[PDB]
Amino acid sequence: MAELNVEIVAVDRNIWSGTAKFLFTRTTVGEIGILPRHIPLVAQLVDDAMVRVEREGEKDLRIAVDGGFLSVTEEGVSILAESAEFESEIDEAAAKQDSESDDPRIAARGRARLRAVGAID
Repeated sequence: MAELNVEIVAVDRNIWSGTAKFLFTRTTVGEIGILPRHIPLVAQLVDDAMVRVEREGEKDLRIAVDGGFLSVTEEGVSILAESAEFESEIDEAAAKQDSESDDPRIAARGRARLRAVGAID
């Protein structure tokens, strides 16, 4: 039971920065879950959006990053994404445009976005 400060930086500006319980992202190593009180580490994303929760089995910050740098630190995790997006940009509208797969990043992120939106199953 502990809160870990997290921050997500975009290409033109910042997305969100505060405190969260844990998050589930994907890097070169694959799916990774950052839990409270954990050693720091760096890893590059795979353009598969970003899923972070500010609480255990409750909060669910819907984020969609594309090819960024993940830096987990106790001082306040940092995620420099090239094209991040808030949960507000997770509506079926965006899920459709991206679903079309009109790009390499949009395609991979498209499937990742749909899943987070509750597409699968």
